[PDB]
Amino acid sequence: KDAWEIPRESLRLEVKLGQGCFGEVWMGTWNGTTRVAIKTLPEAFEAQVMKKLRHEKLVQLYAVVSEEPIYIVTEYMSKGSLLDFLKGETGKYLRLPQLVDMAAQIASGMAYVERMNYVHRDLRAANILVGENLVCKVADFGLARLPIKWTAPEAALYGRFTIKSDVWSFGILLTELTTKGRVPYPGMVNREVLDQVERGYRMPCPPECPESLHDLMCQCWRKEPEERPTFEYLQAFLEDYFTSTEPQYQPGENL
Ligand SMILES: *CCC(=O)Nc1ccccc1Nc1nc(Nc2ccc(N3CCN(C)CC3)cc2)ncc1Cl
Repeated sequence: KDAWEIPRESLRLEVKLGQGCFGEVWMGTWNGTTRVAIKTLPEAFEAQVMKKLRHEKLVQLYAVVSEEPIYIVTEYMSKGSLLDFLKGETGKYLRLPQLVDMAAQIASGMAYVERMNYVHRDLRAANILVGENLVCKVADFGLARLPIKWTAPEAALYGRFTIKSDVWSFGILLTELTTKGRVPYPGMVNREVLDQVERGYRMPCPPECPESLHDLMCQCWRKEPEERPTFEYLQAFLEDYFTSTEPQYQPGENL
């Protein structure tokens, strides 16, 4: 028994939020009044890894109920999933400054994972939560260690899950941001994606996306994992994007 363990009565679930990210999540309340999210259900069912990692851009774990039914108590994000937010009614108004700023926050969370010597293994818009003030935080650490279309080929084929394979997933995530949440590799099935990517195919520049931002994607998609950039580099590049890289960016129809 550790400090994370809490009794089951201390939780007071309220309204259902939906499923996804290894299943059911409820909006509820903790000690009296404390709005939290409760993910309910294999006892391998995400908690042991969130205990060591704490960062402003990672969804923070609050407490765990280790017995069946196993609960996972984390902070509450008001806007929900990033993929839903991009596809939802609010996402249509997002422009490149907001999308790049959201990518910078995600890279900041993964930069913490990077220097902690961890791997996420399932980084994508569906596993990123949005809160107030367009705050984005990384979630989904059920697979975290020390979705073929989002997975680096050396990880999907051989299990070589490194922080550099997360960098590959980040490049795919950039296409989700610049297309308002569209599925990558449109019109391609998983086995076709794996075939063409191994042979060197990469997604083209999304419409209205600047070439400089697409070059960052291709860098994340290099065949050699060691040649992929670090999240420390990705964070600094995206935070300084509209001053150092695209100082003459002009708004368009969608970006
Ligand atoms: C691993 C990432 C993840 O858990 N994603 C996820 C997906 C579906 C439901 C819950 C959930 N987890 C969390 N959600 C919140 N807050 C929140 C979720 C969903 C919504 N709405 C979805 C339905 N409507 C279409 C739009 C809004 C709102 C708020 N907070 C924390 C977690 Cl862990």
